[PDB]
Amino acid sequence: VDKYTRARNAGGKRAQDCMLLAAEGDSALSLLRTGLTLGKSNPSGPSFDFCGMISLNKVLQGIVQVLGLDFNCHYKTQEERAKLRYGCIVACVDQDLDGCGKILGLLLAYFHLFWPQLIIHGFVKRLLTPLIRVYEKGKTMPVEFYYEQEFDAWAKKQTSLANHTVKYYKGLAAHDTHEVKSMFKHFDNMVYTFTLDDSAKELFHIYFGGESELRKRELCTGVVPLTETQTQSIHSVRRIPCSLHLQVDTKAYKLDAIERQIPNFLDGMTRARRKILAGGVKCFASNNRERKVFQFGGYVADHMFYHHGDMSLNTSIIKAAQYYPGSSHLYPVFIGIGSFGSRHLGGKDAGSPRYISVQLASEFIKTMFPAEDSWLLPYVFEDGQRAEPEYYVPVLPLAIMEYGANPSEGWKYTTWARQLEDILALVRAYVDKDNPKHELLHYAIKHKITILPLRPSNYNFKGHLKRFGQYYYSYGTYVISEQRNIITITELPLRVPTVAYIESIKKSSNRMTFIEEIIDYSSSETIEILVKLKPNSLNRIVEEFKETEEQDSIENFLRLRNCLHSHLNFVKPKGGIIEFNTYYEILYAWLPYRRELYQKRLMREHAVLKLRIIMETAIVRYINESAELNLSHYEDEKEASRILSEHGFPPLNHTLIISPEFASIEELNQKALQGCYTYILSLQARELLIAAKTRRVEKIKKMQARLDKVEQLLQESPFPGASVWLEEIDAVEKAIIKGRNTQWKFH
Amino acid sequence: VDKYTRARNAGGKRAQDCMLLAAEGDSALSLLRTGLTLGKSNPSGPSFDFCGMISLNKVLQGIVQVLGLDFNCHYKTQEERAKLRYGCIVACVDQDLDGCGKILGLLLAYFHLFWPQLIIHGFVKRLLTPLIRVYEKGKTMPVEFYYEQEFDAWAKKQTSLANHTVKYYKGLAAHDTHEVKSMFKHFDNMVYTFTLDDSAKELFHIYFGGESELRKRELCTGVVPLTETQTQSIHSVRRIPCSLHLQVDTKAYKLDAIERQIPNFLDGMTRARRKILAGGVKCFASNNRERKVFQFGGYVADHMFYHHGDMSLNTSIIKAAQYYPGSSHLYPVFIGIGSFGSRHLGGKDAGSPRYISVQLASEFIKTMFPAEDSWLLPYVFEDGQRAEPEYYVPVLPLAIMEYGANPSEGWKYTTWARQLEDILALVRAYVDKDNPKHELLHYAIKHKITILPLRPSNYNFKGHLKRFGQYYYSYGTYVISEQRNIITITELPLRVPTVAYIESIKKSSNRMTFIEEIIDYSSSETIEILVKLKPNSLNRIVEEFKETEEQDSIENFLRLRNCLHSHLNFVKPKGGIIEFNTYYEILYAWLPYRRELYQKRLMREHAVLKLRIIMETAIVRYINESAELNLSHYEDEKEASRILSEHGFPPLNHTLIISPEFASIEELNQKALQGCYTYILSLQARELLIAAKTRRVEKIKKMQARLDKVEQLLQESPFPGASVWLEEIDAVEKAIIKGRNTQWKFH
Repeated sequence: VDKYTRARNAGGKRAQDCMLLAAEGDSALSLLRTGLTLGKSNPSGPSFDFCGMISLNKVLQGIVQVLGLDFNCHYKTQEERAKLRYGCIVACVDQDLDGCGKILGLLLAYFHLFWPQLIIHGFVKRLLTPLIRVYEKGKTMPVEFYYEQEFDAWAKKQTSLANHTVKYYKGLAAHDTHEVKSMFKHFDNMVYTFTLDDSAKELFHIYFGGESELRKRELCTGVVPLTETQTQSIHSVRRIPCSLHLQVDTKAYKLDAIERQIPNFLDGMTRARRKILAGGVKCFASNNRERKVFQFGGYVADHMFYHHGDMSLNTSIIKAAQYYPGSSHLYPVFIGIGSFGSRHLGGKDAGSPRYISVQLASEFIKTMFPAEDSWLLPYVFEDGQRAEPEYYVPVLPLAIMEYGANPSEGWKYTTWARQLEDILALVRAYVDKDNPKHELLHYAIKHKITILPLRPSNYNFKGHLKRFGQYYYSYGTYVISEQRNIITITELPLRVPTVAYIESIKKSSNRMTFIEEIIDYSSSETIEILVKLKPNSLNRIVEEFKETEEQDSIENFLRLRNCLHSHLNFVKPKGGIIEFNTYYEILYAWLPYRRELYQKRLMREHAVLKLRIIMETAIVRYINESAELNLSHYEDEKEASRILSEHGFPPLNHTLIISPEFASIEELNQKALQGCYTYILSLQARELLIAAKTRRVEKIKKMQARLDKVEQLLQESPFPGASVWLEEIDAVEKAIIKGRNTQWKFH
Repeated sequence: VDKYTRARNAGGKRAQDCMLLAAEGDSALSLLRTGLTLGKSNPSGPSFDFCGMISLNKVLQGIVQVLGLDFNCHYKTQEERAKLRYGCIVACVDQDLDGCGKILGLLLAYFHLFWPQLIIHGFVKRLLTPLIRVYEKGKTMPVEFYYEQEFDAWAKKQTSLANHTVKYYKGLAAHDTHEVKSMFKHFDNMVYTFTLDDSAKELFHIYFGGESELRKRELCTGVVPLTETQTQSIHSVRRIPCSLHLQVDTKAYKLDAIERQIPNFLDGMTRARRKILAGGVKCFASNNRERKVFQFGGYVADHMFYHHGDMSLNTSIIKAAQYYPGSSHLYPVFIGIGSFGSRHLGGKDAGSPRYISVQLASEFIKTMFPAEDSWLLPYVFEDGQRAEPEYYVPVLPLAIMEYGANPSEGWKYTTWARQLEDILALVRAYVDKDNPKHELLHYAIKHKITILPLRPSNYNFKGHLKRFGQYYYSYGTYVISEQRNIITITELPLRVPTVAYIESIKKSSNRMTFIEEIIDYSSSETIEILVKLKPNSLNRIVEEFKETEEQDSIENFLRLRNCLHSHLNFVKPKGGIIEFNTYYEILYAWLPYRRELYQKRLMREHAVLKLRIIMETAIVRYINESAELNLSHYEDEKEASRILSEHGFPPLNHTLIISPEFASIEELNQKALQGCYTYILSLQARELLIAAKTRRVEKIKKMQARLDKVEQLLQESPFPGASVWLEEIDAVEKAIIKGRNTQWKFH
């Protein structure tokens, strides 16, 4: 067997004392080799005298061959087990979702399917490695945690983490050489044994069986973290229940795989698209200069922790910067500068990422996603670093205002964008206090009924939308020239590529008996396809493809019909998969999430406003009293701070009060008043002038007026921030109108 | 033909008036479609009434089929040409090296090989597009340049470029929609015609023929830019000579392809490795925190314009961060944190980029590549943005101090690292004024002779190096255990992977007749391979593989011999390929480049030192006179600057004097004294204290002493900066020793 290293006693008298270390890949094999050949010191550590290696179907067949297993045996007796060359198999896979959730889960499912008795009595093991290590400055022995719950619980009891650094080891390749030495020093303590319980059989049949309905039922709930009692139990007994592993790690892997293709219902974007939007907001905030697609993709991968390859990242950026009839985004995030694709090839004809550049639609992004509300969203922490937020809460329900189509592993996601006017009317009726049927909409939301209609978006569509039964249909347009005996196709159904449509028409021989030649003469936006028919066939086409009520004979001939199928599957904010029936439900579910955000916005802005008022008042007082103070007479920082303290100047946190980027209201109240005199001692010479003093006084008056206005808005009815919500809705509508007027190029 | 659109009159009465637009790809096809269907305005513009499209072997066969060409025809008469369906073929390729240098060159070579008369009388055309566009703030009509020489010449005559923005269009996908409209408005003016001259046949046979020696001769010189007279001629006559295109664009493409695999002799790194090193220096300058491989690759692609895929970038970063016996880098740039690879698989067993992290070797990089010398190197400008420098000039000849092996398109590059001690001795003898045979080394350099020897690096090699004839050989080590009848391999030849060696031994049946089993029991660094022989074969092995003077019988048996072949092919600083014979020549060629850099360093530091002395003197004067000035009494910035001017304070450029990042000596002398009073008006309140004043006075005294020392160093013999060079050599040696002592992990 290739990439297999045997031991001295494998298959010998003490073969039962041997071990087989199943490595995930080449890096795992290198780590195992480094650990095993380490036996020049600490002789108690493992070596090749009893431990072999193997790399992880042909792979499972090889593992069976090295293990000397028999497919016709059940291994219910010790004598039957004695024929095995190795006493146990240990899987050395990484702690990430792809390694321990997929490969280890597949190995466990295979062993349970073929030899359950080996798992029951104990034959399959895994090598737990320290997931998180905390290093103390000056201390040589780190604090090692095997689960994130342990690290979190330990951190809650720590006074301060300033002198502590946290390193996450989710992969076997992330362990340094000295850490590998330390791990293989205690190797005998870090290997656990799998145990099969009663619920484990059912859990295995749910995750790895052919029963898709049970899998969909199981994936409807988020990941359940291991309880502290369970963590203590597994650490004490040195045994992993198979059911617990399947319920935690495999479920997390499956939910992460599904989450990549199915977006949240609050913002209508997946994790990758959320990362891209956050990176675009961060990059183009200072200056909205054009940046190339590969450069911006590198920036996103650097800042928002986008570990996937550059191909998918560049494709997603291009798709987010695309704007053409039938595109996925009716309101794309980025302004495309160059050739980003055409409707004929479905956007796949975009230019190379090295040539096309991307620019952020500042007027649309700054209004739809307010910058002041970005500090209140829950953020995703990747290895201790703050990545993109868990979900965006835009001013309007972006999940239903844009086209979407993404298949999944069993699930289907397909949405057709609703009309902007109807959504705006519904949201305004919900928000506006004095507006017809405003209380009626509240009653409708309370009793889950619909009053105002939602219609599919007819923009960028030179056709007519018709409803029949409970489904929507989009029709194309055609003209007939009897003189030349041709049919000119002027518009295709919604989201139908021109090249794909032509190929589908050509691939049908029956239609080809009547069609002589098809030429694509369409523009970039306008469709013009000339179909030449054979002599004396138009009457035959009408006779064969009989005209029906649903579609005309020509429409049946040319496949000028589309079905607006809608599968409203989305991801809940706290994990899991949620299924909606109508877009009304998505709107009514998204409304409270945004309604609750304005109150937090207003309270945080009130507290921060008080803090800025205090600081600017103190600064203006120092500006007025600088001549009396004569700060240059004092020697160092300590004496200056002391004399500033004698004059009653309050000590404030300069860094946090000015920039409370992610501080809560309680944090602001408890910490912002425990700083130093930097706010005075760091004032520049140009700020001592009368012009700067007058500007600061005017700013203080404006902040006081804004504080009073914030109090009034907090006292507003029905909910705080209703008028602010209406103003933001109007701004978003104006930005969308300006974008649509200028081909989504704000010039 | 797939992806082909015909015209109305193609093959008709006016078929000679038709055109065939050969597009490079899907983006070129989209641009051509947008331009052709644009004919709703400006009817003089081209349309589908006379212009068709086609996408660019099967491709050439398709082009021939649409053109209706005959392989048995020469097309020497107009009547023969009249049978053609299209009057001419126009290649729509991008202006970059890969598009117009490779695809267009290949098409021209094909047409010249098969139908030269079509090129001679005129049948192959190309579509020139504006490469560079300059936009004036407030002006609607940009200034379009088709070559970089035109833009450079226009820029030399401009007073200031602050109000001008420069956009480079090297790809067809980089043209915006309005720019595409403007281009197709003048389409009839922007299409040129290819002409075949006498030297064009020879140039075609050199570039596309089978004569590799002529290609190597041609690639020995850098790219020759088009002369201004030639540019005016081609713009006036609307004709591109084939010889000029081959000599410029194809030569540039070939030189860029070769340059990617062959490094410069001044620093021993290719363009990608130079970009990676510059990005690492820029990223880890502020803080040397660990960063993941994919994150750092994204940062490099964002900052240093690394347009290649993330796979190659991550592989190169991993290779630059690798450290193991037989690795490419004896002194790797980055400190590898994790599993970056082992000698058994040649470094291909590295972990995933998502898990392993990279850290910059600050102590080695800051000493080998001085930060003060990074401002004087010539930099590469990518689309107007300053990318990595053209070449690095380290303290020591890094090109010959590290292993290297990179094949090329006809060329071979393979270097074996020389001993550090011998190189240090030679460089010190060159630099040190009072050192034995110092003048002797100068005479040797003058007359191109060798005095002190260079030997291959024996570090990290548990074997003996022997020289026979003019070649070097590396021998492995083995032991024989007659009791067990086995041979234990303890060390492999230089740069020989363990797995590859084992597979090569196994693949030889003759050696396998004597070998029963081979097991790999080697450590991460130490090799231990046990080879079991069949009974009574050791004497047979000795008898068959006869012992010779060069290698022992066992060494011939196990292939424990390597040949230290050296191909010293490098890239000149100003383009081209240079071939050396011995490492002595590389050292003697690299020495003057570094010798000349110290003088520029010293002069620039002298001028900058004078400027800092002036600014700090003025600042200290203002600190002393602040109480008298009473700056708070004046209203705005203008009045404060005026009163500061009355007191005789000099106006200096605060931004440039403090940070002259890329200003030459003449620029420093001419511009640094034409600023404002920001250096005084931006002083913080904490800087007015007596402690800050004392610190500034001490800094002024230190700067005066350093200015005197810089004058003394400029007056040094034999060349300025000799003592500084010796100090930097000692620092580099100490850093290398510290790295080698700590496994290249500076802890």
